[PDB]
Amino acid sequence: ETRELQSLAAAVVPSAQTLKITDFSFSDFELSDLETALCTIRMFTDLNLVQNFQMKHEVLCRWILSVKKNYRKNVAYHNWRHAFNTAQCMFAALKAGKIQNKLTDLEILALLIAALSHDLDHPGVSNQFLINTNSELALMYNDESVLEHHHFDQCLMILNSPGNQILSGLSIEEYKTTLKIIKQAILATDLALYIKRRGEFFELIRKNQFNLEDPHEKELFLAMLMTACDLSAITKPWPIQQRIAELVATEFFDQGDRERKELNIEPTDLMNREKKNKIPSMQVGFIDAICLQLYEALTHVSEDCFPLLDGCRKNRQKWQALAE
Ligand SMILES: CCCOCCn1c(=O)c(NCCN2CCOCC2)nc2ccc(-c3ccc(OC)nc3)nc21
Ligand SMILES: [Mg+2]
Ligand SMILES: [Mg+2]
Ligand SMILES: [Zn+2]
Repeated sequence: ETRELQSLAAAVVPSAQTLKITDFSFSDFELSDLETALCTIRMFTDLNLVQNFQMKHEVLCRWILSVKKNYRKNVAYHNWRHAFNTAQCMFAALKAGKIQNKLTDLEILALLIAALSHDLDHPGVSNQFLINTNSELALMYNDESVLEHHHFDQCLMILNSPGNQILSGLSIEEYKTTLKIIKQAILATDLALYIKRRGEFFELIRKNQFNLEDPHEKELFLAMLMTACDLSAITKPWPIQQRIAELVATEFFDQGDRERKELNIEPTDLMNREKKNKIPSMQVGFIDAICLQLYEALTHVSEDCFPLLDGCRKNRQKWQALAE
């Protein structure tokens, strides 16, 4: 819609202070879609990206709305609000968490774009579902990070779209580099890849060998940061985290519904509304096995990222209290 673009581009963008986007404890629940878009513009602006890379205001506005409209409204969790929340946690980590200081302008540009774009056109079903249902996507990408490849494809398609070319102001070297960072950052949101690569990260920190001047370590850090931001709802104040957890479960059970009907299987516990009683012990196991070490390691990298760790620990106890 042209009107929606014109509304957004003509709107005054409140300050980061007013929008509370620097807060790790930030919540989007009370915000309109328009307000989420204004927040996004402010993230680009206060990370000095609109200035640095000479972005036209209307081009940025169109791109944001194009990203937003390419998330599905019938997917409970992996929708625009999750993407938006991921981007906001990135902003918070960069600003209040002091990660900005450790990265180049290009890396920040690519990280912001990847956060917003990383679940584009998510269908509300997992990679394994797409593989099982012989979807053409799983065929294109050899059953490997299927959704994530698709998300990157969508990201590129929008970046290439007339009027949406927010990177048109980059030099060729910067453009190529930025696109590569974006691709690797979006792929990193496959939790399979996180598991595969996190040991190296944890051991670099343990041996005091962590050095962001190393290109390979930089890429590794960026992947870890993406996973951290992506999973950050789990670190939110209990009532916020609890509401988002309900959405996560809704999407998982919707998939299980599809699996019963389309595949005639009993879904795995994660996907099985009939076994919703497992949610709390499953949240505890997930926090222990996946989340805690990540937020610890990030705090090791920058002590100002502690609130994510604190939040995660507090929510673990709450879930454990329900489970035990
Ligand atoms: C909440 C439903 C039950 O979830 C159990 C936890 N939980 C899981 O038990 C799980 N299991 C499958 C992981 N594998 C597939 C990929 O390859 C490796 C293994 N995946 C999860 C993914 C996201 C969240 C999640 C995100 C945000 C949030 O914010 C509040 N809460 C949870 N919670 C998850
Ligand atoms: Mg994803
Ligand atoms: Mg150059
Ligand atoms: Zn995500």
